[PDB]
Amino acid sequence: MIQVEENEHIQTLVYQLNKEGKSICGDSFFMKADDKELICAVADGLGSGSLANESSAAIKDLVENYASEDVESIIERCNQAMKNKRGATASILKINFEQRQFTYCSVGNVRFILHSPSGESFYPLPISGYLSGKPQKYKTHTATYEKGSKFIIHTDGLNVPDIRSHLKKGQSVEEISNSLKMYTTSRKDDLTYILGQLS
Ligand SMILES: [Mn+2]
Ligand SMILES: [Mn+2]
Repeated sequence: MIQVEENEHIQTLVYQLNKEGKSICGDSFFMKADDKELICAVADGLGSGSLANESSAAIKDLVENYASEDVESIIERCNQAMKNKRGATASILKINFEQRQFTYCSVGNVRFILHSPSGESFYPLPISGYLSGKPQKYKTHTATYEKGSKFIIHTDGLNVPDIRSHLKKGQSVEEISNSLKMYTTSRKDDLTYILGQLS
């Protein structure tokens, strides 16, 4: 699955492929870009298939409903929703286009990498564990981005230690997605990523 969108402020590409033998993806995502802001979330439900999806899809729906809240408030709602489910790992990203400011919060092995034209990257270590309904302390990062910055958020089905090289070399999200194709052909796990190129 590929979905491409653009507006004045961002061009995006979402890619998803199910684990081998599965009809429903255990990963979910939500994204909405308008004239003012981006909300982007990617979640990996524990395990795969329908029961993983029960968890990640609940997160998708909460992010859609509560998109206007801050990232820490949204992620805690997601955590609470995991109480009677398998649970999930997740990342939530909000971008204010006018301020060129992003805010990011995550739990578990969903990765975010932001690459700037200054050749400096933000690629925070994943936070351990998963959203299970149990109390969490959350880490939020807030920063300005340079015009032309690019990012990826990806589930652990995508294993790319040299991701920053791909972001730096590629001149568009389409090119970067094509350069990642080699990592999608195994279907060992659900695999989801969102690429963005910011104006
Ligand atoms: Mn999973
Ligand atoms: Mn996974």
